[PDB]
Amino acid sequence: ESQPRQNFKVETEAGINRQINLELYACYCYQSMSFYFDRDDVALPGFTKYFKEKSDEEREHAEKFMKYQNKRGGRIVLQDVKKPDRDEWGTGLDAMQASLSLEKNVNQALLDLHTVGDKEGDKQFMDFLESDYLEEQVEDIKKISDHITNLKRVGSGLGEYMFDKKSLD
Amino acid sequence: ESQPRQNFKVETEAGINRQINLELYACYCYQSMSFYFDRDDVALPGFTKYFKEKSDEEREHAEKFMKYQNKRGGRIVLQDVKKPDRDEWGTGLDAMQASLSLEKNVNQALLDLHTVGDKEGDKQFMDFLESDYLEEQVEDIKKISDHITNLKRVGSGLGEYMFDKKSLD
Amino acid sequence: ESQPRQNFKVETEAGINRQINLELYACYCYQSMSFYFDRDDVALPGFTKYFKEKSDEEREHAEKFMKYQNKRGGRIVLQDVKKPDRDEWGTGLDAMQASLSLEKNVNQALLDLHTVGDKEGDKQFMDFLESDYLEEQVEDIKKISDHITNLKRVGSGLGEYMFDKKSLD
Amino acid sequence: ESQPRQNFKVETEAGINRQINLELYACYCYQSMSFYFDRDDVALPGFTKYFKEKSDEEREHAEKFMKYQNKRGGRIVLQDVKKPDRDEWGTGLDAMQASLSLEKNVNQALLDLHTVGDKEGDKQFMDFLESDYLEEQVEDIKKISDHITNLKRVGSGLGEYMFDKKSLD
Ligand SMILES: [Fe+3]
Ligand SMILES: [Fe+3]
Ligand SMILES: [Fe+3]
Ligand SMILES: [Fe+3]
Ligand SMILES: [Fe+3]
Ligand SMILES: [Fe+3]
Ligand SMILES: [Fe+3]
Ligand SMILES: [Fe+3]
Repeated sequence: ESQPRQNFKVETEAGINRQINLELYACYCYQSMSFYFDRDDVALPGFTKYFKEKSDEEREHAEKFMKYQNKRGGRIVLQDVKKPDRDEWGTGLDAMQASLSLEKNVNQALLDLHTVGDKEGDKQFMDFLESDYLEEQVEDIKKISDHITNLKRVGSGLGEYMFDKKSLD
Repeated sequence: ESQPRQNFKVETEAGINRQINLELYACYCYQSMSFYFDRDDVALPGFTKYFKEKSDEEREHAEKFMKYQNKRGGRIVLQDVKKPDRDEWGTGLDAMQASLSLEKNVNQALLDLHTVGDKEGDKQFMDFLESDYLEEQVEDIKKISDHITNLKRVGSGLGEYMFDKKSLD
Repeated sequence: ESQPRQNFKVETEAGINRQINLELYACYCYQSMSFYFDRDDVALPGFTKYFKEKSDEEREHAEKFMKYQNKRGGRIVLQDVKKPDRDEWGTGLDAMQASLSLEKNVNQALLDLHTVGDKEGDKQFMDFLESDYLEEQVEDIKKISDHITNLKRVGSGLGEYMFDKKSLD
Repeated sequence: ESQPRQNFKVETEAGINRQINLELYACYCYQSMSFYFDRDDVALPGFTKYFKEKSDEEREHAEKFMKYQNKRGGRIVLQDVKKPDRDEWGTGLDAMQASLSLEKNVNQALLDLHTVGDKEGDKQFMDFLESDYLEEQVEDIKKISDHITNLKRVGSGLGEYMFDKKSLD
């Protein structure tokens, strides 16, 4: 039993290892999205920058879980991170819709991880998830939904072009 | 009779209490408008900010009347402020049209209040209304009418999107 | 079902709409208190400023709930905000005592809303209430209780006058 | 007929000469009040400074009427300014009460002067009175009434001493 370990169950420890893989997978997806909009036949630089920043955020999510795992005395066990499920992401609207579905899947996985901590009485782990992950997911899911509405509002062509300029930095 | 009271008729005092309620009602309407454009399925942040500022202006209108009531020796009597007459405000054009109708109703109520002061010989109250309310209403009604014209000019979709960016801060 | 909606129950959504009305009602009460101490026959400017700041805080409470409602995918439904239950608030001590009773009623309503979120498994909503509302209520209820003790200590007349100068900014 | 004279009736011109005398009389009263509280057997330096500032304000009122008289083409005719009706002004409360009665007498005289301008169709003179005199009188009468309430609240002795320190600069 590691020196720091206290009120930290193996099932909680295993759940954190699974979430690390998912955050790394989300990071991979956004990286793929970013460079897809960097293609010469797509060429939307706001979308490119937007998904690069989102990719880096997900990397921070994974590493903060790695750091937390060590803090509690758990042991990180890494797995293959799968390639994303598409090679091309359609229009800006399509990519944004994919991004919402991704964020909602990470959110449910986080809520499932909270439940493991709750049933195990991991009072600290629950507040860690609440403060550092659950709040951010809710903000991100709202922002992305707004983006979806506006990409539908502006339409294709010039509309998508201007959204790239005015809604993304 | 309160210490400051001089040339201040009960009918003028009652009129100010009625106007306080209306300014508070306008404030409530704009608050509702602001957060309606903050819905994920509306998501126009310029409209949201625009109506939040207008809501706060109306709150200032109500409180300045409360302050004036005390200055003259009157007594503030508050009433229920009704919920606004809609829960959803349509398009940006629809909301702007509603906002013009609201401002013109407050304006007529102010002009009716001026008439109470005029017939009662309340020379100071008349100039207070003129300087601090009538001028602002005329400016606001012109600004809103311009906004209506431009929302008709740009049309729905991308047009409404760009008005949100270029005409509202 | 709105785009962001996830782990957000209609009963939680309805509870937030009820709390919005209560925060708006508290805001109305403090506004009434503020201008009551601005009467020429009351004329305590520290109490006036103190309750104006408290009124604005309650307005922020209501609007942050409106913002949160939209974040989760709920729909804001506004209701009449009732006039406060008094037109005059007595002495500084009386007003402070009323203010404590008000804050404790909002607190219980918040704790009742936490229970709705808890039973529904709304992990994020619970931490939102904890971080942004429950902590502030506990601070405010302590501050007000201290004020009550000191208004009893100083007594009426000069004592109430000096409390207005030394305990309120 | 003087070069500037236009829409300026002799009755309006005579009314301004009467008001000049009254403003000068108010200035004299406040001067007497100021130095009364400077007596070694009164010795309240906040009251002394407070009435000195009020005296200087009244002097400005008289001179602005003198300036306005010349602007319209009227001719200033000065009269004896009577000594104030008391030589000693009692307590701080007594002096404040006298000061309220004085300000309300000047106010009624101003409202009577507005009526002369109104019946004569002196549109400019009416707004001059409104902007530069009527607003200030209403502010001053409210401030003084507040002071009366607080001098009653604190009582004699230490209370009057502390009002001199905390309510007057
Ligand atoms: Fe993440
Ligand atoms: Fe994310
Ligand atoms: Fe208004
Ligand atoms: Fe307005
Ligand atoms: Fe609150
Ligand atoms: Fe509060
Ligand atoms: Fe004067
Ligand atoms: Fe004066």
